[PDB]
Amino acid sequence: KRRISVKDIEAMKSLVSEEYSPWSNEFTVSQEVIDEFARLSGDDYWIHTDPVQAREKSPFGTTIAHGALVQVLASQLRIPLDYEVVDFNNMVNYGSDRLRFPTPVPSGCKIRARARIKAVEQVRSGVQATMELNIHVVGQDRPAVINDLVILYM
Amino acid sequence: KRRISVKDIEAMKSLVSEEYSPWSNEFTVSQEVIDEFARLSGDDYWIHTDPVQAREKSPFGTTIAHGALVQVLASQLRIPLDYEVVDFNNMVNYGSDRLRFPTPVPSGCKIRARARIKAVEQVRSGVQATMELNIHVVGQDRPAVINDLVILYM
Ligand SMILES: [Cl-]
Ligand SMILES: [Cl-]
Repeated sequence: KRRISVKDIEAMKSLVSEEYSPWSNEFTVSQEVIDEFARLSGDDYWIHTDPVQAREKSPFGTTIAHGALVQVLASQLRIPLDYEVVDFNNMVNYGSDRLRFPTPVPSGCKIRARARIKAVEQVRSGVQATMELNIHVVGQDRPAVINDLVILYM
Repeated sequence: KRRISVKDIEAMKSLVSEEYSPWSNEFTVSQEVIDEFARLSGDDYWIHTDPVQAREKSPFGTTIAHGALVQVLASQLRIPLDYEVVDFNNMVNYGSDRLRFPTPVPSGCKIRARARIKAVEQVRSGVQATMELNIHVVGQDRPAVINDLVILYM
């Protein structure tokens, strides 16, 4: 893989690109996953946890996954990148600059994700790289979760 | 508890405050909780899951919780508000405009949260309010999670 040093600022900035990575592997968001997240988080809203009622009453025709559940299931998905950042002492998940849930993930559907570097800035503590992560229902062109992840290189 | 009508934008805008609500109840972020989130999300980084290696090699001297784990545990924390928004048909968790993890939650520590309304805007769909949510280790003045929630009253 191409190697980019966090010390070579102008090289880090070249990674800013509008084209997304290839797709990642696929993960099934089962009702069992949804129910476990509901108990772990405390969010047991019926549109996520009540299949019988959601079939009859939900705008979506079935239960759907929590937005924040799909967000954290990104760690099940390996995004293939053709490059590798090096020459940092440490790498940190600094949070996010944007979280959106444009479309729902129906219970039982698979998700996959792709990404691109949306911005690169030098901060006091190092280099902040913003990676736009899009998580989709497999076969759905509109994202279900958008996450402008902020990575801090130190 | 006062009632603010989503049809009265001057009354909605008057919720904007630099001061936070009272504290919520407390919740224990045990190693068992951290381990389960590791399995559910797929994030098994040793700083969260490996006490022994953490004791000797972790910059924190022990395991800590995933930032996104503390984030989703907000649904365990009931924030007492002195008001209630009404006169809407639907409320939507539209996402977030800022997520940060300023300080870590050591395994076995308790957390609690408070919040304030950061901004209120009229939108085509209805009224957008940004609520700053702060989740802390009980007794720590620095937040462990900052989450600027975006709420859409339709
Ligand atoms: Cl590239
Ligand atoms: Cl920042």
